[PDB]
Amino acid sequence: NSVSVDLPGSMKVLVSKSSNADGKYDLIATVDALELSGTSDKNNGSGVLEGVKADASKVKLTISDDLGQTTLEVFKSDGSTLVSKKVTSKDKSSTEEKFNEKGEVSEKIITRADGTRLEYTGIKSDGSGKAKEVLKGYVLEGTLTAEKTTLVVKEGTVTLSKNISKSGAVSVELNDTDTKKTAAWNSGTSTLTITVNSKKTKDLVFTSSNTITVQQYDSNGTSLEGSAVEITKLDEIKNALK
Repeated sequence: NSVSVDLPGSMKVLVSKSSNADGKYDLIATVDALELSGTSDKNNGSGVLEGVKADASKVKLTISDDLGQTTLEVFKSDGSTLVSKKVTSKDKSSTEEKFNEKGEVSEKIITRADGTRLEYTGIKSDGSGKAKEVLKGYVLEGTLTAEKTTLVVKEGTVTLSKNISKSGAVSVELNDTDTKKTAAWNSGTSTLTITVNSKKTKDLVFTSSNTITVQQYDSNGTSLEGSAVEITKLDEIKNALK
């Protein structure tokens, strides 16, 4: 008979309890009402399963050898060109892509383990497109190029730009067309320090938890005061830029 195996991406696979004369195991799965089946030379639920959508599109589920990652793919009805691809990685983050008629990615949604998202849409053949970061309580909007994602918040004459490089490194800059506010970025602590009239006014920390905090300086412009406050809505980023 068969045993159920829990998979990344909210799926389950049934793997036969014993192998066949070829040494191989039967795999069955039901993914959103589609029955998928396959054969594997491993006994743990890893391998490849296949099926079709009601509209004849091919479907393939690939489970990595150690069960750490799953890939759910949809293809044209001949199986030749990708239509969509969802990869759930071992941290349980996911990347969901759609492809055009030439197999070129046209949309990429990244859902981080913490549930925040990067939404890349209207992606063109040069890897440029529109970009949105979806945080807890607010969204940041901007653009994508092959070099970086740039998300922009404007307040008065001040523009705050959060860059995410192609490698994933974050850097933040502030530009004031009136030259009252300036800011310096510390990559080590992911902190933007804003200065007005040669005194520090606030630190904006872009945390590894994908939040932003703001903390004011004392009127002396040198010591932090109080404690950092987590931003919960876009209005509060704008307030920090006033």
